[PDB]
Amino acid sequence: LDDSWVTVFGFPQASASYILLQFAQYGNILKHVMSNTGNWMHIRYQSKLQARKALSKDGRIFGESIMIGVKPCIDKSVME
Amino acid sequence: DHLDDSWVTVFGFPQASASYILLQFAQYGNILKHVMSNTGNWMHIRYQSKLQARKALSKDGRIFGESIMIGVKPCIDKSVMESS
Repeated sequence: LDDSWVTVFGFPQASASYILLQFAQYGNILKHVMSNTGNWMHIRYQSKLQARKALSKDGRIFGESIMIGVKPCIDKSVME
Repeated sequence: DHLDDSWVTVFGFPQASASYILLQFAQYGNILKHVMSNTGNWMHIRYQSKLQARKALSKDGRIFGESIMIGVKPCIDKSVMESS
């Protein structure tokens, strides 16, 4: 079930709710965890397919100014 | 068009940390050219070799200074690469 989790990164804190709303277009978000210090968040999708759609956005530019990273989530503490 | 393999795009850093990230990526090889985007949070780095670019690529998703998770991908901007 870790395959439905992704880590979205490379955004400033002021852009966090824009990036989250943008990633809500690729599927239903069951849970999202914002990093206290860092420029990343953990998103849990409803299905592995929705997470794959989010993963395909890795290296893409949002609003012509934010290049976003998307990788499989490896934070065992957040997922468990 | 094969020489594009020594180019990488480093991204995801706040504007204040641009010099820090470039100097950090200078440790993975000799930087022949670097282009800091003047429209977004990324930079195009050209290494001396394909191997140095591969070392930089392996740093994709890694955390610098405990607060900046950096993205590293092959450079796809042909206007930036062909100009060199």
